[PDB]
Amino acid sequence: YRAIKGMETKREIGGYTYKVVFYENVFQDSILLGNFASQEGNVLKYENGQSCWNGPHRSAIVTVECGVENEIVSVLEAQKCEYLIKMKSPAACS
Repeated sequence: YRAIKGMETKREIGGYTYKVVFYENVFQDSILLGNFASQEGNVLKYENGQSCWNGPHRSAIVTVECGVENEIVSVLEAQKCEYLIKMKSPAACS
């Protein structure tokens, strides 16, 4: 279970372009979602993004699962500053 480091993965969701750059940072349109803090296997935690209320800054958990290509699958608001994003990648398979 790996994810391709250095690559930009971007996908439009809800009208906004989600962009995840592996081992760097994530953006939603132009908003800084989160910076990569820690990741295990194929599940990546990004936090300390752009300031939001009721949270310190944005954050998201990306779960990169088995897929054919590195694509953003879904982004669901977990709390408000934190979102659960599902992704797929061939390297996240086995």
